[PDB]
Amino acid sequence: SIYDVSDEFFSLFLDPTMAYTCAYFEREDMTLEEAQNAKFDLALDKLHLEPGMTLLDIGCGWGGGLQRAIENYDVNVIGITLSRNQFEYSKAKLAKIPTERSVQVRLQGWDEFTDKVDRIVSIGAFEAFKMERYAAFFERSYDILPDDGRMLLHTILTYTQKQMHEMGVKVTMSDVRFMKFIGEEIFPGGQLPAQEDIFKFAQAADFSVEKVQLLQQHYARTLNIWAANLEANKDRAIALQSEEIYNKYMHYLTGCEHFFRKGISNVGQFTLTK
Repeated sequence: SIYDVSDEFFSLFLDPTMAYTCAYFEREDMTLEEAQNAKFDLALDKLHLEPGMTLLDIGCGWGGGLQRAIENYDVNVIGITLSRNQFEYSKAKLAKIPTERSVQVRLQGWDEFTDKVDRIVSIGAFEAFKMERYAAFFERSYDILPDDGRMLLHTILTYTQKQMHEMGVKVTMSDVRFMKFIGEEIFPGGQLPAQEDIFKFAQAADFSVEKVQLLQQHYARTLNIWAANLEANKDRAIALQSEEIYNKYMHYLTGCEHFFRKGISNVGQFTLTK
C-alpha cells in the first residue's frame, strides 16, 4: 500500500518543508518551498494572531506549517496528528526552533482534543474525514474557540455532476477509471466535500464564513512538480519500496494533477469566524 511508505520516501518529491498540500505561488517564479511557505503565511495571516494566543494545527502533517507560526508570531502552538511518523518527525524539527513560548506535539485526533485555544488551522486533513463527522468536527472546533475565535480550513473540494456539466467539463471514461483507483487505493469509502458542503456544516455549527479562496491551478503546478521529482528520484524510490508503489504514486500524482487542470477538482481556504 501507499500508506505504508516512509517519511524518507516522501522526501523524494516533497519540498524541504515536507508539505504534502497545495502550494501558493504568490509569484509565478516562486519555487516549491517558497510557494509552500507562502501558502502557510497566507493561511496564518487570515487568523489575526496577537502575541500570547494559542494556535491549534489539526493534522499538522510534518510540521512545515507550525514552523512558520513560531518564526513569525509570538504565540503558543499545539499540533495534533495521527501519523506517528509525522508525530516524531515534527516534534524533532520544531524543537530546533528558538522560542519563548509553549510548543506541544501530540499524537491525537480532533475528537479527543478538548483544550481551549484562540485560533485553529487545518490544511489537508479534512479530505480524510467522513461526511458523517463533519457536523461534530465543527461543533468541537466552535466549542474550544473564544468569542472572537477564528479558524482557517484548507481542504480539497469536488463538484457535482450538474455543476461540472454546467461548466462544460466533460468527464471521460479514463477519469472514471481513475476515480475507482481512488476509491480502491486512497479513499476506503470517503466522500469529498463540495464548497457548499463546507458552508452548510460550518454555518450549521453557527460559524460565519468570511472568505473562501480557491487555488485550483496552484495544486496542478504543485502536483506537476512532486511528480517530476519522484520521476527524477525514480531509481531511489524503487530502492526504498518497489516499482509497484512507484508507478502507483506516479499514476496518483499525474491523475490528480489532470483533475485540477481539467477542472474536476478544486482546493479552497475557508475563513471561519465566531
